[PDB]
Amino acid sequence: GPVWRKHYITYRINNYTPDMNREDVDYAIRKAFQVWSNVTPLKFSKINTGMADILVVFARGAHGDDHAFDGKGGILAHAFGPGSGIGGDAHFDEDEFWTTHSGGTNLFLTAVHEIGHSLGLGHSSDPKAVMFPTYKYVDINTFRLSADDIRGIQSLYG
Ligand SMILES: O=NC(=O)CNS(=O)(=O)c1ccccc1
Ligand SMILES: [Ca+2]
Ligand SMILES: [Ca+2]
Ligand SMILES: [Ca+2]
Ligand SMILES: [Zn+2]
Ligand SMILES: [Zn+2]
Repeated sequence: GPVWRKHYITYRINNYTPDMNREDVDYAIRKAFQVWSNVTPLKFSKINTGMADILVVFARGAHGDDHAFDGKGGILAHAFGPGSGIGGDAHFDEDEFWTTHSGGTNLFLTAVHEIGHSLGLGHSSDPKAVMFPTYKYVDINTFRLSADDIRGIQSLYG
């Protein structure tokens, strides 16, 4: 399947959810990228203008792609595998309530999973994997990838 064929990857935050402090959105997304750069040769840079490899978007309902969102609950986010254009992009449902903690839906934890997709990972059948298709809050301060996640990503990079 598609992978990025270069080590320096850019991302851009298209718009910010009103659910969170701006700096907290920046940090959650940065930390989520760091999870993957920790176990690959990839380096991620936030850019403020221009065309990024990975565009991070908050949107609700129909938002121009073919994966319309569904209101509060259900689908929380979706992302596209590596490629030109929309490839790599990660979309977060604004009808969720995004947070830094265990309330609402945790942006960091959701973003770790979405960026996994942005890098070319699919879903895991292992409930312990961040790439498992079901969202479940785990303590974000001690968060770690499962062996399955690490095997998955290192089958694609490094
Ligand atoms: O990547 N998106 C999905 O897998 C769709 N399911 S979900 O939005 O409920 C979701 C999102 C993120 C992590 C687990 C599950
Ligand atoms: Ca939803
Ligand atoms: Ca893109
Ligand atoms: Ca919201
Ligand atoms: Zn979308
Ligand atoms: Zn997913």
